[PDB]
Amino acid sequence: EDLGTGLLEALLRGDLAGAEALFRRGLRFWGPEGVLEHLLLPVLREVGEAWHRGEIGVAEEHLASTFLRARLQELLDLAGFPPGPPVLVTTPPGERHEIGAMLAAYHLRRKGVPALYLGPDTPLPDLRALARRLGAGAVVLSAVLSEPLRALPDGALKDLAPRVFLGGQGAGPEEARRLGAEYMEDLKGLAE
Ligand code: B12
Repeated sequence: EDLGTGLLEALLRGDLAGAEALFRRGLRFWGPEGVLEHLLLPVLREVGEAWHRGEIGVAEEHLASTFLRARLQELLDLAGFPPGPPVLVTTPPGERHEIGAMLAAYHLRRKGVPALYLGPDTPLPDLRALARRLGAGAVVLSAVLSEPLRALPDGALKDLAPRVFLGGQGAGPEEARRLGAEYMEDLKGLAE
């Protein structure tokens, strides 16, 4: 069954219980890895398109995204967590597109990297506090809009953790240099 349209429609009409039944069916079909890329991400992108066509209000959108993000954490929670200093993954303050981040987190988790997906738009002061408190080995940011990066002062990301990586269609070597992070175009950041 195309659970995509089903999960989609169940989320657009607020049927959360029903959405969980469809997500669970998708999980049994492709397992975690697949349900993410095949069901979760696509439906999330859909939910986002809908709001970008006025065909959806804010409360409905955030309700859909809250569910999708929760299913993501359950998928991540499924497997153990590898040893090593945690890697915090989020998006820059002001950035609400998180699919890039979700993929980075998942890809890293699939390669044995202890990635902790924090969800999007985390305030620098908090991210820094959390990176320090946990002994995070690295911080990974996904930028889809350039403004959020262009809004930060020089070297704003330098102090976050031992290593800071930036990627996404709104990041580039230039903004990374300016901010104190390492730029990376493809997800093969697995090696670091
Ligand atoms: C979904 C979406 C939303 C959703 C997202 C929800 C969510 N939680 O994710 C929502 C509804 C919330 C949203 C909001 C906005 N967005 Co929007 N929307 C989109 C849409 C449809 C897709 C973006 C997306 O999810 N992209 C996914 C990227 C994330 O994934 P990817 O492609 O696969 O990326 C790859 C690489 O980038 C890389 N990568 C990514 N990250 C990283 C990190 C590292 C370290 C590495 C190595 C690699 C890497 O790997 C990925 C490959 O797998 C586009 C339309 C479009 N044009 O595509 C916009 C778009 C991004 N949204 C857009 C805008 C402007 C907005 C809003 C500000 C709308 C508005 N105009 O008011 C709002 C934000 C609300 C606000 N006031 O703050 C514009 C952006 C303008 C610009 N280019 O500068 C777009 C382009 C729309 C358009 N066509 O005009 N949006």
